[PDB]
Amino acid sequence: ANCTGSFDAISASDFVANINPGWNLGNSLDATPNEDSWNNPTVQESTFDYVKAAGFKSVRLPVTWTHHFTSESPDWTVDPKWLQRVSDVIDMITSRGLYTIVNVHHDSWEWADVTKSDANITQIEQKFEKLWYQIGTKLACKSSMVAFETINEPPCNTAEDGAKINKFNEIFLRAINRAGGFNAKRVVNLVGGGMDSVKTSQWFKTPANITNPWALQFHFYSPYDFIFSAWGKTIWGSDSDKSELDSTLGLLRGNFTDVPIVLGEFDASPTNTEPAARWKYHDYLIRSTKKYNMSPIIWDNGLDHLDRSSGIWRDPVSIEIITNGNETNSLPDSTVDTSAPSQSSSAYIYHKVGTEVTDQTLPFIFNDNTLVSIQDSKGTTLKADTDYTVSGSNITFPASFLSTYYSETSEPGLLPNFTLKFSSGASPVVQLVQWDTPTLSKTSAAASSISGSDLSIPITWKGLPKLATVKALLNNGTYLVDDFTQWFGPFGEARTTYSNQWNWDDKNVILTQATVEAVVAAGQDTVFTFEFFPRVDTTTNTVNFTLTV
Ligand SMILES: *[C@@H]1O[C@H](CO)[C@@H](O[C@@H]2O[C@H](CO)[C@@H](O[C@@H]3O[C@H](CO[C@H]4O[C@H](CO[C@H]5O[C@H](CO)[C@@H](O)[C@H](O)[C@@H]5O)[C@@H](O)[C@H](O[C@H]5O[C@H](CO)[C@@H](O)[C@H](O)[C@@H]5O)[C@@H]4O)[C@@H](O)[C@H](O)[C@@H]3O)[C@H](O)[C@H]2NC(C)=O)[C@H](O)[C@H]1NC(C)=O
Ligand SMILES: *[C@@H]1O[C@H](CO)[C@@H](O[C@@H]2O[C@H](CO)[C@@H](O[C@@H]3O[C@H](CO)[C@@H](O)[C@H](O[C@H]4O[C@H](CO)[C@@H](O)[C@H](O)[C@@H]4O[C@H]4O[C@H](CO)[C@@H](O)[C@H](O)[C@@H]4O)[C@@H]3O)[C@H](O)[C@H]2NC(C)=O)[C@H](O)[C@H]1NC(C)=O
Ligand SMILES: *[C@@H]1O[C@H](CO)[C@@H](O[C@@H]2O[C@H](CO)[C@@H](O[C@@H]3O[C@H](CO)[C@@H](O)[C@H](O[C@H]4O[C@H](CO)[C@@H](O)[C@H](O)[C@@H]4O)[C@@H]3O)[C@H](O)[C@H]2NC(C)=O)[C@H](O)[C@H]1NC(C)=O
Ligand SMILES: OC[C@H]1O[C@@H](O[C@H]2[C@H](O)[C@@H](O)[C@H](O)O[C@@H]2CO[C@H]2OC[C@@H](O)[C@H](O)[C@H]2O)[C@H](O)[C@@H](O)[C@@H]1O
Ligand SMILES: *[C@@H]1O[C@H](CO)[C@@H](O)[C@H](O)[C@H]1NC(C)=O
Ligand SMILES: *[C@@H]1O[C@H](CO)[C@@H](O)[C@H](O)[C@H]1NC(C)=O
Ligand SMILES: *[C@@H]1O[C@H](CO)[C@@H](O)[C@H](O)[C@H]1NC(C)=O
Ligand SMILES: *[C@H]1O[C@H](CO)[C@@H](O)[C@H](O)[C@@H]1O
Repeated sequence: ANCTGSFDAISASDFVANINPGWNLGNSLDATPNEDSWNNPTVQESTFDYVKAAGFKSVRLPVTWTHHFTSESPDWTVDPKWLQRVSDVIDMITSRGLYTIVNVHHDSWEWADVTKSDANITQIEQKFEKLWYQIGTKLACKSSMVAFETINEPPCNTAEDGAKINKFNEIFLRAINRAGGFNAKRVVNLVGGGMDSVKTSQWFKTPANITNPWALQFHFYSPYDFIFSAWGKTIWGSDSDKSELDSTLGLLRGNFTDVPIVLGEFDASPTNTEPAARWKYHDYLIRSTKKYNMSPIIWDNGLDHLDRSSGIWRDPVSIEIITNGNETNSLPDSTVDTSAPSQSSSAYIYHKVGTEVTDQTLPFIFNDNTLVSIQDSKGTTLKADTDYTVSGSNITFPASFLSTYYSETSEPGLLPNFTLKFSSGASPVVQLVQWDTPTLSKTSAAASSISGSDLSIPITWKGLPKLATVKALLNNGTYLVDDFTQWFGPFGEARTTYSNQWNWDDKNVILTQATVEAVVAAGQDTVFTFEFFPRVDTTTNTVNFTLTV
């Protein structure tokens, strides 16, 4: 490829500086087999208007090439129509002033997996170089506002596998420069094993005689328990929570001191996380990435944050924290003690159906900001010191005010929410929820009979239509899975993990098929306790389902 225009070379130091913060076009060009094969529609350019409008400077563009080869060995030719769509998407992003990073995505485990026992590594190395040569040529003439990323979370388990990770970086660089254009001065992102901080710290080595301006990219989905909703962990924000996060990011930067560091994916998704812990986590992540000179990019698979169809951010409180990292935000407080028998969150006004309406006190972490005003989701501004009262970290709400939203007999569900405008930082939102214990359409079932697939139990949600976690106990008292949760406190013992074991939708609570075969295998009746928010205790806001055997 030959390029007719000019190219403003940018340094890796400057590139990462100007991309902060970023957002992912998730489950789009990375979907399999086609871009709308998963949860997302055909990509539309308006989406990038929203990303710009919400304050992001850059867009990371994951692309799965696995299903877009028109020839096999040797040529391994990629469809020109796909290369054209990828090229056009990059144009939509840059032409709205957003920086771009494009990659080879789920090819990482679909065919580029070197840890698999039968992996033809010579055929992998060829197919990778054939691929980046074709990507390189088509994008060879793109402005410096486009960067190339080697490969997404590449499987890696050994020091021996890590050298194969570094080789992926070399094959990639030799292909992109042989493709010509502006690529010899294009910014690139090299990767380590699994894009894990430690695997990269343990095994990553910089390619010898490298000439492209380059930065390092890693992903952060830690701590596993809170981020993935495992073992009943529904709280984050303790001093140990903070030290462990700061420790993970600090040992990476300590290994790679003068290297620009891109945090390519991160997400405490509003789908599964409790809001106050979620907002505390993103605040301390942005705070951490700034301390270690790292530019973050949030993962958004289309459902976690931006609704592309409306321009509405589902979690606008988060978005403001990442897009204005130079401000101190005051956040609602929440339980962070792993041994507490009750859990609270200042992101909610909870009221139980059939109880008297009482005053509600929500502790906030003001962080030297002052409260300016409060606004409900119906447009009325609340009257200070009559409709709500501040005392230090407490923000107290009169029963007479709250009765103007719910009663002892009013319907259960989500009520309006309060948006609290502070002197600086993001403006957190408190959600009023009228809640009762949900009821299920079934209370027991023969594991044998319900076998086949996942077990859907229709549920009457009452309040928050989210499932918090599930307890799993055999009849003789042994835990169904993961014995080690016995050290996880009143809300963690015998609890199971989101998606793997339990799930939910609009009309059901879901036990995955794998859970049932753990009950069938255990061979004794198992009590599953579905738990919901608020977790006022381990028993009130719960409902039992038993699998007989
Ligand atoms: C969903 O189902 C739940 C279980 O089916 C049900 O919870 C049960 O509720 C009843 C009624 O209140 C409780 O009965 C009360 O129990 C106490 C003594 O309880 C303590 O000891 C029992 C018995 O332990 C012995 O047997 C087990 C056999 O599995 C052996 O391991 C053990 O070594 C003993 O020999 C024990 O089950 C209890 O343990 C529960 O609570 C502890 C402490 O929090 C947890 O660590 C543990 O996970 C477990 O949940 C308990 O320590 C007695 O004094 C009272 O008079 C009364 O009889 C049951 O204890 C309780 N059972 C369980 C397994 O929780 C829920 O009510 C129901 N929920 C809904 C919404 O319907
Ligand atoms: C405070 O209270 C207010 C209520 O007054 C809350 O505001 C509502 O928030 C929700 C979530 O942000 C929002 O619902 C979306 O509104 C749009 C209608 O204008 C729709 O575009 C959208 O549907 C998509 O999103 C759903 C939930 O996110 C998906 O379940 C659904 O399938 C839709 O997704 C389709 O399209 C996407 C495109 O990417 C694709 O991935 C999917 O496959 C699918 O095809 C929602 O209905 C409400 O509109 C908001 N209401 C108002 C008045 O603005 C606010 O969130 C509260 N704050 C809290 C709780 O913190
Ligand atoms: C560059 O990165 C590498 C890789 O991340 C990093 O080396 C790692 O350092 C950490 C600590 O900095 C080591 O973790 C220790 O591991 C052993 C077990 O192997 C334990 O003895 C230690 O635990 C102590 O403290 C714990 C706190 O929870 C307690 O559990 C315990 O009681 C102990 O007192 C500790 O966790 C880790 O093993 C190494 N990894 C390797 C492969 O060497 C290195 O420090 C980084 N360098 C720089 C300059 O940043
Ligand atoms: O729900 C729509 C599709 O979701 C797919 O899961 C996506 C998630 O939405 C995304 O947030 C997450 O980061 O990636 C997965 C993609 O799944 C793949 O992840 C990497 C590999 O290790 C996994 O084996 C692989 O499955 C889901 O895969 C689809 O089934 C849904 O249509
Ligand atoms: C591995 O791939 C190479 C290159 O495509 C091919 O020539 C070779 O036959 C394959 N080897 C095995 C053992 O499958
Ligand atoms: C905050 O609220 C708690 C419980 O409502 C109370 O014990 C504490 O003294 C309050 N602090 C104030 C009002 O400054
Ligand atoms: C409970 O039953 C399981 C079934 O496999 C068995 O392995 C376990 O040892 C039993 N333990 C107790 C304490 O009854
Ligand atoms: C948070 O506050 C609630 C009251 O709203 C308590 O029930 C809980 O124990 C925690 O202190």
